[PDB]
Amino acid sequence: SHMVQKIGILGAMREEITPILELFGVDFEEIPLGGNVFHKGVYHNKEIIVAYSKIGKVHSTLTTTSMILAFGVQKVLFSGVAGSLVKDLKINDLLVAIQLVQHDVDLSAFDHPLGFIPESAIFIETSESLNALAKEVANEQHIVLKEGVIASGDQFVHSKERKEFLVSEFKASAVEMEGASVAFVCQKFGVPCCVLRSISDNADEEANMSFDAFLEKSAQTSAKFLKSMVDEL
Amino acid sequence: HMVQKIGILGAMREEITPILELFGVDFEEIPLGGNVFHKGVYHNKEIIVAYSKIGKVHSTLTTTSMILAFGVQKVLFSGVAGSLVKDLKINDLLVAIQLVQHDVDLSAFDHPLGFIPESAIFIETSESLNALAKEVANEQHIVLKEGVIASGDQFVHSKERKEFLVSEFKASAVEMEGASVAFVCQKFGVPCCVLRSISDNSFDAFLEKSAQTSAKFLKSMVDEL
Ligand SMILES: Nc1ncnc2[nH]cnc12
Repeated sequence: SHMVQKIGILGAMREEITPILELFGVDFEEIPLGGNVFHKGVYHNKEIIVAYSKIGKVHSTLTTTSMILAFGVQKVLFSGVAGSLVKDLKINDLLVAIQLVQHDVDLSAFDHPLGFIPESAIFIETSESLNALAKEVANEQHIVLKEGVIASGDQFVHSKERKEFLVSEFKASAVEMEGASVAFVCQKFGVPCCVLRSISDNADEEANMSFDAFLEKSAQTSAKFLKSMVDEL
Repeated sequence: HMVQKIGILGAMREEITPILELFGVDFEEIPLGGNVFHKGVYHNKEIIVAYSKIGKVHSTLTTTSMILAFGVQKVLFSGVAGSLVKDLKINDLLVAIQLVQHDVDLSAFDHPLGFIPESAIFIETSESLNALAKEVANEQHIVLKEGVIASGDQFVHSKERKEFLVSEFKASAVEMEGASVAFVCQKFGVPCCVLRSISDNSFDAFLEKSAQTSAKFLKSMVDEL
């Protein structure tokens, strides 16, 4: 029914949604579609649709589209982990993405700026309203929540040279592989989106080792915070 | 019972009018997710035609929308691609037997390039549509070339990057949207056929010519479906 509010909650990997399903604690019906498993439950009278997309831009575009078109979700909250590009963002710290960019798009051979695609824009915006809510919830929990630009692309970044490019070209604070495609799809449909990330690594030569040591704790941190936001919705 | 619903995607806007005009039936414009879908009925099949837009996110969105919102059961995707190999020339028509996202890189974890966990490097296409393409080609006096198409969100033109696509994936041609549309179709169980006219071994003139011959090719595949 259109009288039932529907909220999509997305992560990229199983580990990013496991804690979400546990924290919400209601029974979820499993519904397979398009290679994804959607978990549908009712929490405080809201239908919550939870899924992990699998990694990267094509997987996350597909899953966000299914949530909106097939499940009729009217907000998307994305939760997961990211690599830090700035010294003040340390392991486990939370960032909300005020703008996102696809950092790997390169049509500069035809004089477009890096990150730009025709009919689109370098920077994609998220919901003022939901980010304002994230800030209120962080303040009300005594959690430090940074706001910044997140760069997304289909490579796991693990080099000083790529980090330096991300900071100089886009002034990005963190890097990951899905945010910009989820925020893009939500913008095309006019659906409010929030992208929350907790830092798992520093996107440098050691990033794989950090990512594996910290993924689960960082995914839990983001997942708890997302649950705090749904509790105020 | 249910009508057959066929989706036709063009990778360039210039390809779209030639398609609608050749089908010769009335098309209704339906906007959705910033895309425009043209819906008509040709020989009692529903035909939904759209430009994919540029880059993998745009084309994943267009394809997922066509499947979920219009119920397309098979997808034909036409466009242009640059050659990576010695035996292709301008205006050759190539059917993609497999595709790859050539820019995917999780090598920090010792995964091979192009690979994502819970996925695979190569994306397959429809044996029965690719066979139909070969039949149509016969009838239209076209030699259909077969190969691997590599797709990524960068324009590929350097010697080093072209030789990488050949050595890493044995790709025959390169473009930006094919892999993502074939991948979405695979996820949903939708037969897909990806056809590309080879652009380089005057662009606007090549584009205008290839759009007409591809329109003609697509319509005669539909005639056999
Ligand atoms: N360094 C990194 N690069 C891309 N995506 C990530 N997610 C977490 N860390 C990342």
